Amino acid sequence: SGFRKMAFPSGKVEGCMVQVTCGTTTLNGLWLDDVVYCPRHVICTSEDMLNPNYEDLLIRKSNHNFLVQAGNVQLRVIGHSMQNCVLKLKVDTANPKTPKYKFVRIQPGQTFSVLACYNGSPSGVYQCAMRPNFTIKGSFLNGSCGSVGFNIDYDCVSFCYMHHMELPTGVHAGTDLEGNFYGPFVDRQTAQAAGTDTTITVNVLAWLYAAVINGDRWFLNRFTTTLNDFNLVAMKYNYEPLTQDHVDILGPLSAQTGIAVLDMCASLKELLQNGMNGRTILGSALLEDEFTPFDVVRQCSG
Amino acid sequence: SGFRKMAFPSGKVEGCMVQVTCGTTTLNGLWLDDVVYCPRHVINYEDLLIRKSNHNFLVQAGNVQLRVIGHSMQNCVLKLKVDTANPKTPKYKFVRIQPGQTFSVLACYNGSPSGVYQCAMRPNFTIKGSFLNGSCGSVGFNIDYDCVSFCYMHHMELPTGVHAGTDLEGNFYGPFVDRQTAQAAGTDTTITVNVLAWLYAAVINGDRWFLNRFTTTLNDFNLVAMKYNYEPLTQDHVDILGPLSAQTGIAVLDMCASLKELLQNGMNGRTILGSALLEDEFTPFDVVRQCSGVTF
Ligand SMILES: O=C(Nc1cncc2cnccc12)[C@@H]1CCNc2cc(Cl)c(Cl)cc21
Ligand SMILES: [Cl-]
Repeated sequence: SGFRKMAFPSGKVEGCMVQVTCGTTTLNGLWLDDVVYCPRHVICTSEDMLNPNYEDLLIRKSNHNFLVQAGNVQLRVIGHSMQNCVLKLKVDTANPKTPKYKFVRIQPGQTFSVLACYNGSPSGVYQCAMRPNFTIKGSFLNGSCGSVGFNIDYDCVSFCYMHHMELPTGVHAGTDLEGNFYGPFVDRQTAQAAGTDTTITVNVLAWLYAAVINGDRWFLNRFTTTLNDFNLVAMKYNYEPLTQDHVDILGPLSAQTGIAVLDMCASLKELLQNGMNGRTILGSALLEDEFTPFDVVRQCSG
Repeated sequence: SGFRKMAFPSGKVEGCMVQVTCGTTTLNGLWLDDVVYCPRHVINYEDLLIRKSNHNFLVQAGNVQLRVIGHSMQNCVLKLKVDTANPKTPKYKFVRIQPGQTFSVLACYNGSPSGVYQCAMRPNFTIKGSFLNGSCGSVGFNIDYDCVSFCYMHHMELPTGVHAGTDLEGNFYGPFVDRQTAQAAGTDTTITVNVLAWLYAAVINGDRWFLNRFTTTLNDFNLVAMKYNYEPLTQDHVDILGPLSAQTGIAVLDMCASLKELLQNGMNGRTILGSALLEDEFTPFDVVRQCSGVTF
């Protein structure tokens, strides 16, 4: 019993954190085998930030310009290439602590752990979700660039995010490990604003199922709804449209608890209309949306 | 910017998780040097342990089987002496924490770490954890510079879903015993110092709606706090909140008056750090370490 926002054990990722320095800029890198991955904006200066030509800036760099630091040991850069918004620094030493890994691009609503780093040194780990607006509500300070997002399913580390920047609203933008940004964001100082955020409906429904598994049934009701009537109500509360795909994903939880997906939808509709009324669901006074249907099954069953 | 429930990097502790099996029971152990620590319920514990031999305990570190060469019991923890010293043993200490103090929990099933979360020792000596069968032996810890401070070992779940465990010396937290009997967690209280610390972290992140021009006496605040089932705020707590009071420019008894109003009046459809409730599982140190970027 119990429900907590849980992150994956960060051990496998800690062994990959290195410090990457170029000129005045110092950020983190992900050392996997003989390649160190880091945001391409490490090559950037003060004036080469609003409109940087990264191809032109990287052509002026040599391998000895990049000081890569793994613990106390200084790694020697032997090559450098750029893939979209990440810099791939080829090094002369392969990381012995390299785990089994994959580079995966996640979709909005997906959750992942974040190992926050400062100067190639891990300071904390937290669980967070890719928001529907493609930003992450992280906890980052200056120097956190190159911190990574991951899911350690079974024994493989699935890298899904590298932190690149903070938007003016305190939310964060970053890329998959191939340098492709999540959202309409670019690595330029230009005015960029996060789109209007929405609540991840499928995750809220999964979290209601985890509450039912933990014996919290106060919010359940005798009503059901059509998928279209639910979405017409959900859109008014700034909730993500629940697709038929989401309904199918919630299938196992619906079977385990004995409450149909559309029945749990009507429960949510009533929760949106009435609120909590001094009550909590899983110790929370708000409808939590950073637990996917897969997270709920993992933490409640195995 | 941003505030999250953050746990310490679990890497140093992951290297210490082993699977301990004895008869039908299978749980986790903490392998530090040549000793594996695990709950004694894996086996009248003095009488039950005298009937055991070293080969009864199957200790498993990854795929490698460790051979037990001795066994002793220290309070509610079994100390299984093994032939091999853990090469992944970090610099560590066994520390007993006080209620209100927070720590990370590396949840494990069959000596295999599955998740890490941050939680606090409740004033009632229970932890609101996330545990299933097989996690007995999962440890609680804090990182101090490069040293792992082990402060908890999970033993059981109470009928309310809350957990009961011991320090790494086998001394239970709270009035709990490791036996099949009626045990209930005491009435819980909110950790006042941690709520105040969390209000300071909200101020650091630009959330100031709850602030007011008012201050209070420590005696008047504690009168109100006692009425709302909050832990008494000592002068020690006021001193601990000192750096945050200086950083934000809001006196500790000024922030107390904001909490006083938030308790009698509520939030009124508003949130503080994305939360509609007053969060109490961030200590004043956690707020400082997170809002200052301390690394390990
Ligand atoms: O955002 C950035 N860094 C940070 C990361 N995460 C959180 C923070 C919090 N407060 C300060 C800084 C932070 C950096 C530097 C500042 N400006 C900037 C601009 C661009 Cl176009 C890009 Cl790609 C990166 C940055
Ligand atoms: Cl995904």
